Amino acid sequence: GLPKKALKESQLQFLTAHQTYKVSFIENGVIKNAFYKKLDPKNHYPELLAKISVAVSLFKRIFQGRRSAEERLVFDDEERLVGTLSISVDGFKGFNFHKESVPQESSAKEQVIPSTRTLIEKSFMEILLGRWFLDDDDGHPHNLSLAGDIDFDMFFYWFTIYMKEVNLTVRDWEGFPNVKDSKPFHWPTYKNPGQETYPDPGQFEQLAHEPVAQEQKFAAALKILLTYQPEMIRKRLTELFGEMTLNYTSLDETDVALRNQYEKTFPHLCNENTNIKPFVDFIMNLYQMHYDNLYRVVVFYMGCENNGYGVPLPATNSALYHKPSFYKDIVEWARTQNITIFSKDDSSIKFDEDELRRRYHQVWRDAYAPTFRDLLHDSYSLTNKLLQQVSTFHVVLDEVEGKKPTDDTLTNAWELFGTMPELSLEKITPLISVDKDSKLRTALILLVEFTTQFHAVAKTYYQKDRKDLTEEDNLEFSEQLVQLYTNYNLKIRQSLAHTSTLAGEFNRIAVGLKQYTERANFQLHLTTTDEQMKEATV
Ligand SMILES: Nc1ncnc2c1ncn2[C@@H]1O[C@H](COP(=O)(O)OP(=O)(O)O)[C@@H](O)[C@H]1O
Ligand SMILES: [Mg+2]
Repeated sequence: GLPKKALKESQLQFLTAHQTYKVSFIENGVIKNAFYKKLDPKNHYPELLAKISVAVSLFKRIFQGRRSAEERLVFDDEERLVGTLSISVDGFKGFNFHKESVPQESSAKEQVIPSTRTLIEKSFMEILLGRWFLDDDDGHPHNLSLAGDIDFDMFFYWFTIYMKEVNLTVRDWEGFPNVKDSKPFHWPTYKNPGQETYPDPGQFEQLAHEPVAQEQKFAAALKILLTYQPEMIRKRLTELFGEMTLNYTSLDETDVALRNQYEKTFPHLCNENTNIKPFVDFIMNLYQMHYDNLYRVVVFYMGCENNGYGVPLPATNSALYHKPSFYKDIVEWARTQNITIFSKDDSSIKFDEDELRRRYHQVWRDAYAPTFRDLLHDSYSLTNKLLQQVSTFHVVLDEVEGKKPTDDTLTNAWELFGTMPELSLEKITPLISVDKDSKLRTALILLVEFTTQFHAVAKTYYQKDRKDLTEEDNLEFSEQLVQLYTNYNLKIRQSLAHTSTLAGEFNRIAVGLKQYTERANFQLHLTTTDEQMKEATV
């Protein structure tokens, strides 16, 4: 029939008597006020645009909670879509236009036109990041509030712009909220809409300068990454859509030329074959694009000395290690939301703490992939210089580089690691000359065994996927690197003692190996406190 969490226009008590009406209705034995929008296929907001706006409302509520209005699908009495709903956000006072009045109580206009310091007290960075995460184009004052956001009819700008009139880059993650590569039309930092109108836009521009605002931005990005439990989000979306198919053919009701625009511009997403498949599978496959994109930017971020606006940003491997409270807060916020807005929901669509832990374990592991690729690449490069000085034919081995951190085809972290296909003890022993042992001949054989074992241990631990990622796997990884360091660190740097730049090059590889063999210990990281980690570095 019609979805479980869908309503019917006949079930709505209008409080008045786009086409926005004020509405109330009954839910779980209590009334819930809301705002009603009616489908207008001939004035934008078609069926599949309205159908995407309700999925966005759910996606956002998973990591924002009550700060993102939940939307519903409303049908007529004959099971035909007619509009969408948007349950009122408790404590929504919206933002002012420069043409509207300026309240005379300073405590009431700090809610309508907020001061940059009051935005940090009310955690508005979490909201602005969510809009940027899903490429929102309508970040104009009335769609934003000091306690949440409500309007989603202009989300997924890269795929939805055609019914009105993804590339999240590291450069935007650095100087956020001053987005510039990702170009919205309305944004709080903008002074003039279309810059790449708020009465005081500079109040939002300063959030990129304040360091406390950047910590809230990181805590927001980590919430988006860790709350993502797809196994439930698929179940919860079917509560709002059921077996509804994608059905992009409904664009014919608006104009057949638009359907032709979509099947020609996006052939891999909305075609004859996908048009009959569930709308859930379509937008989930569409959401994972944004997730993998935000995952590449944040989890692999390696730091910055100065944003374009004043604050230095740490590498996420250091931010997670130095501040273990980030994860401890997401776990507390999850249990809170489990007994808050999910109290009446079933156990099978609640935050699973165990799954949330493995997710953080992944983000922990993958957040270190760069500094372990770097050590393996530095360890590779030094094995070549030794193979040049010891081999008869001055053999230099080629290194297949791994995919860059911003390549849009990158999903898991193990693809960041380069490989040396011919680096094997069985393949290098015959290449050595019995005429060039300055102790460099014994160093090559050692540094080959070292780099092989190193890469082998990284592989076994980085190929474990999230569903098979045991906290013991991180112990195995750490217990071997510490065994690797203790077995080769002395013998190798004793065999390079007589060299100059060649020895110092292995000093940095060993020093880094020791440091990040301990910083990466996950079981030990979960027992730390922000203050314990602030005094352990001095
Ligand atoms: N859940 C909600 N809570 C509070 N106000 C809302 C909600 N949904 C809509 N509104 C009101 O409706 C207006 C936005 O309606 P909508 O049609 O969704 O966006 P737009 O009008 O920009 O297309 C805002 O001015 C807002 O005050
Ligand atoms: Mg709108």
